[PDB]
Amino acid sequence: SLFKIRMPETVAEGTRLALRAFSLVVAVDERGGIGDGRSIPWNVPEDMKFFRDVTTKLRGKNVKPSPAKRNAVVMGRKTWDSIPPKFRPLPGRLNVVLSSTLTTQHLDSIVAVNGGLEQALQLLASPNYTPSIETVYCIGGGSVYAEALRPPCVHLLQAIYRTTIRASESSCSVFFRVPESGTEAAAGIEWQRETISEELTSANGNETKYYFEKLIPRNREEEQYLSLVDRIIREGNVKHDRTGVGTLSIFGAQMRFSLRNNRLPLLTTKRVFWRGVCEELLWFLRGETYAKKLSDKGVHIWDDNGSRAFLDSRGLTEYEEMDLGPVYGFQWRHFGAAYTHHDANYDGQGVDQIKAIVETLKTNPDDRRMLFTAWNPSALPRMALPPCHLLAQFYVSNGELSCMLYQRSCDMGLGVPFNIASYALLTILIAKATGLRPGELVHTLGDAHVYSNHVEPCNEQLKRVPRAFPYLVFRREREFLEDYEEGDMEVIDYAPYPPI
Amino acid sequence: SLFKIRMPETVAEGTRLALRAFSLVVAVDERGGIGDGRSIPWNVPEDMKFFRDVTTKLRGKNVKPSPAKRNAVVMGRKTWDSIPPKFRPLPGRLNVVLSSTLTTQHLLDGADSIVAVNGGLEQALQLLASPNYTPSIETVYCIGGGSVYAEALRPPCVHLLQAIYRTTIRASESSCSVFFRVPESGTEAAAGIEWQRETISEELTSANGNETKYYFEKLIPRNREEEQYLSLVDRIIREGNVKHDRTGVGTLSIFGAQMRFSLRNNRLPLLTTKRVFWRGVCEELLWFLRGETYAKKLSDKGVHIWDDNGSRAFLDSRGLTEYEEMDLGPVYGFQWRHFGAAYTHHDANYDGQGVDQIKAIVETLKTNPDDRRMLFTAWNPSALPRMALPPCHLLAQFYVSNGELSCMLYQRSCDMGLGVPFNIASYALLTILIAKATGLRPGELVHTLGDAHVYSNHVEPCNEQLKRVPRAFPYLVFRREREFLEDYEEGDMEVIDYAPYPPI
Ligand SMILES: NC(=O)c1ccc[n+]([C@@H]2O[C@H](COP(=O)([O-])OP(=O)(O)OC[C@H]3O[C@@H](n4cnc5c(N)ncnc54)[C@H](OP(=O)(O)O)[C@@H]3O)[C@@H](O)[C@H]2O)c1
Ligand SMILES: NC(=O)c1ccc[n+]([C@@H]2O[C@H](COP(=O)([O-])OP(=O)(O)OC[C@H]3O[C@@H](n4cnc5c(N)ncnc54)[C@H](OP(=O)(O)O)[C@@H]3O)[C@@H](O)[C@H]2O)c1
Ligand SMILES: CCOC(=O)CCCOc1cc(NCc2ccc3nc(N)nc(N)c3c2)ccc1OC
Ligand SMILES: CCOC(=O)CCCOc1cc(NCc2ccc3nc(N)nc(N)c3c2)ccc1OC
Repeated sequence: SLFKIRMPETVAEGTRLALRAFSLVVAVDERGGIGDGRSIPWNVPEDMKFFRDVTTKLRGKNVKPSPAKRNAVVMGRKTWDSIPPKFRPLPGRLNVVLSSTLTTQHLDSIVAVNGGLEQALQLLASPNYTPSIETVYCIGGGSVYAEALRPPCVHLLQAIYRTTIRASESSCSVFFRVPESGTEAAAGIEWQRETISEELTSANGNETKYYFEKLIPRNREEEQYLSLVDRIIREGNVKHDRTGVGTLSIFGAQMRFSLRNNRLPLLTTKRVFWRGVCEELLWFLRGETYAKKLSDKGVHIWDDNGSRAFLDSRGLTEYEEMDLGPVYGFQWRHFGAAYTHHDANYDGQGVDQIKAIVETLKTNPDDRRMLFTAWNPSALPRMALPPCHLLAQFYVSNGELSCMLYQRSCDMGLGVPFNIASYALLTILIAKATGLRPGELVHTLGDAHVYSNHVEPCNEQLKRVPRAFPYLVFRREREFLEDYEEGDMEVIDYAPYPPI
Repeated sequence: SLFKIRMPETVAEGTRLALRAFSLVVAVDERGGIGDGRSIPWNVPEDMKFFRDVTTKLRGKNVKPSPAKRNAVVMGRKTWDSIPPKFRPLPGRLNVVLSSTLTTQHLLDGADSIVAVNGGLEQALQLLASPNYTPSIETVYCIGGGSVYAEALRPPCVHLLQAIYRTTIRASESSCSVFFRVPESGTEAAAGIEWQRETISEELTSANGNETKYYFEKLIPRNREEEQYLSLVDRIIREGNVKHDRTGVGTLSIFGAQMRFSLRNNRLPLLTTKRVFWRGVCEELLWFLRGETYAKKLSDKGVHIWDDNGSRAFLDSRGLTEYEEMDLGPVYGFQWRHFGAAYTHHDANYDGQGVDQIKAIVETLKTNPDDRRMLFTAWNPSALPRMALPPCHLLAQFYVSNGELSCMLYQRSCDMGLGVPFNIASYALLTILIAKATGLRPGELVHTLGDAHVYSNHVEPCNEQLKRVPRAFPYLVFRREREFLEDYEEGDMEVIDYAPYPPI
């Protein structure tokens, strides 16, 4: 259509292919030895059990692994050779073998990959594997672990499950060490001990001592969110909202989130309603104002503010139910245009801020005026609500598009994580529209608050260790920005905590 | 005046200076001793000279102390007694003497250069805060005895202590029974203040017949707020991206930053490491507040900051060929007071046209301080092409807690060298004025920066500025008030105790 924004013919320079996140499972001795090059020297049945259990089990309670939903184990060919023929393939799991020589048919529970772990992580990110494969485990061996600890794979590592066997084995010629936080080899990742078992003794007849630990990469960006929540609780002033409900509040804060390689800052310590986020954002981008378009895909976030009662209380007696007035996206695409009803034609009316930004980004990336706003004092009384996230500015450095969001009023529990996700998506889409790579989201908060009745619940959430952020993958592209659908994209490896 | 904003009855109450700021001068031995209870038990003429000079001299070049402009020295009665009658009062300075028994008239029996205060340093600073002594007194110096120094180091006085000039005499006097010690960082005695050395002299020898070694130090309370600014400039120079603006001038740039400045108790965040043009700041903000668009109104007052953006050539270069010279279009203030109104020329009548954002905010601040919609903006996409320049400081949000007004500024494009310090001062003033208009006290300024940048040529200058240790901020007082916000003049307010570094 004539007033839509045409997408580029080609992807931005540098854009990666999709990659699954994975966990690493390993057994080491005290000097970091894992094997002689053909086998594992020690015999510790308890580690065998642990390795089987962790790689087999799914996040769901007592769920049985099936072709429909299972885990995948990724292994080097030599590790496949070390498994005695009668125990292979490893039951309940998709066995992924890395080999330049061997093929799948030299043997659907097995698949060969001509390439390293990166290629395996690419394969499992295919639409053929993403619905059925819940977690990917790097189970070895040495050359796979080495690759796993190396960019690009190392940034996709969710967790390391390391068993330490208290044995001295001079036959070990292959090694594995988790680089300590702050060290050069750590490559900017801060490894943390999440759990450690008590020191246990094997019933192998040698009384071999062993223990387990789970290591995770520190999610600094979510810690930044939790520190703010914690600060508000500890130091915020008591305030009351429009319905007289108590909040704890601070004024003026700022957070940052990397969107690089389509990383998606969906918070892990509380599940964020991504589908609603995505549907709403696309609805903004299209310049929509009819909330029924959202209620019909089961996104009910605007129901309360679109009701006959609420619109009437806002003086908006002429609007149909769910007609919100010239809100958000309308101002984005038609700033200043007169509003009558949602179903009217607004093509070429008001200022199309999104259109202008997309054109300036392509020709003059150093420009300092690439901002869009929904804060239109003239049109505020005509809106169901004044805009919360009201302003955004774009910035370009190193072929990466960054965005700053300004938000006047910020509910830390629900609004904030939702809006971080919205603008992450927006920045990713605008990057795609302009031939740029996604860069950084900066979030500026005005009145940042927690509900006084959510204090105890938030305190419980603050004890949770943040997990890694998921990634966003586009399964198909569109000719126009406005034609993107929620179904066009997939959030991969989002593993948030269950409800409080 | 129907369209103006009426000031409440409490207009002066929340910005009246409670205590005047002061510096401290002291001579100590190496055990922190200052005297034996009656006198100073050493004889160092070079300290006497320094003491005289630092307490007498005014900030300018060759400005002679006069009743209209001089320093004050504040002393305890015992210190006044220790001065030989021939030498008192200390010439060229207002002599403030603390005493429960001695009156102003009874002191003259031992122009108007002596005052007795019935009370301590707090009482003296209270008196010196009044219009009779502020701003005619340039710097207050505490010089008095141990009891006066002790009161200087504890709240409420200590938070107003701008500088400590300490002379150390290298002797150890058993005789000393009164002491003075500067508290170190993080200690309880320091009351959250972090004393820092600005200067230390080389060790010198006194011509007193005893070869007494001595030295001078000037200590200043760490200004963390100005250090936010300096760290940011340093970060930009170190790791900012190279960019070029519309003219093609080179820039070093980072994206997305935030700073905080306290406006409590008359504090004014005018940067000290480089002098800010306060008079310009003040004239322009008032000009903004009035919804003004004719830059000649600033020109006529010697404020030339808009001259180059209002010339015939520049307006033509933005396609604004129908504007009279200095007519900037619907810029800044016009949007604050008349958002969305159609613009023709500067001299037309805009009363009641568009949205008066400032007035709406003032009304909401008085009735519902909890409101989260208290914002104004100059970012009007439909009017941007009509403006000489689109606004860089483009949006502000107000917030209220504990009767204190805070403001958040959003700035899309920030020139760190000139624009940023100017805009901090601007929005500090705005928050102060809005607080006065709404019966609130000034709280905090929060400054959000988009494209924060330093010019590639300005790099070396900035680097020299970066090694300066920021001094304490000055204060803003009102000489008088007005019936209407729009009626405030630059001569109505006075920046006091502003001691910025020299240029270079
Ligand atoms: N303790 C533990 O936790 C643990 C776990 C697993 C294994 N292990 C031990 O690890 C030792 C063997 O490991 P190690 O690295 O020699 O062998 P490995 O990692 O098991 O396997 C290496 C083989 O995998 C394939 N491969 C790896 N990277 C590839 C790439 N980039 N492209 C194509 N193919 C690739 C190649 O097969 P082709 O030669 O066919 O091309 C390569 O020869 C054994 O002692 C085993 O028991 C220990
Ligand atoms: N080395 C230096 O830098 C330096 C400088 C100055 C003085 N000194 C030495 O300091 C020693 C004496 O100082 P010190 O404290 O005893 O004496 P001081 O501070 O000079 O004076 C104390 C007197 O000031 C008045 N005062 C103080 N606080 C008051 C309050 N809250 N309310 C009412 N009146 C108040 C009282 O006078 P009334 O009793 O009349 O009411 C009090 O007796 C001497 O040895 C002097 O030489 C050293
Ligand atoms: C006690 C050691 O003695 C043995 O090696 C068992 C005899 C061979 O039988 C098998 C070998 C393998 N090898 C791969 C392997 C083994 C243990 C691991 N543990 C951790 N923690 N992590 C691993 N990644 C891991 C990987 C896998 C399955 C087998 O049969 C079920
Ligand atoms: C080297 C000492 O020799 C004497 O004692 C001179 C004889 C007394 O004559 C005077 C005494 C005072 N006393 C107050 C005084 C003195 C020095 C100070 N220095 C610093 N750095 N700081 C002070 N606050 C200070 C305060 C003042 C003025 C006098 O006559 C001009």
